[PDB]
Amino acid sequence: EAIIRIPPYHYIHVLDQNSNVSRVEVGPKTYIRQDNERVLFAPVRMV
Amino acid sequence: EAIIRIPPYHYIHVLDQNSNVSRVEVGPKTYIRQDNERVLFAPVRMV
Repeated sequence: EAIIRIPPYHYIHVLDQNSNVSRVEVGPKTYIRQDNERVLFAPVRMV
Repeated sequence: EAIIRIPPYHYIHVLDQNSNVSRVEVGPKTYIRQDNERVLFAPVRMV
């Protein structure tokens, strides 16, 4: 799904394959993905 | 599709069914739709 969808103190790495500048998107928000913010992993808690 | 996708001098009516404030989204842009900007019609040219 083009919509990435984050719990509150969660964050995911977006693979900007225009630059592969993988950057943490500190949540939470309804971040929207073009294929320039490609998500890598899951909403796993990361205690 | 959640992504609405507009040619240059085109525009579509987004049905904000939180308010049904149908407003013209004068293009062009990769406008993204929550179900608060519900698209109504097609990318037909509208001469």
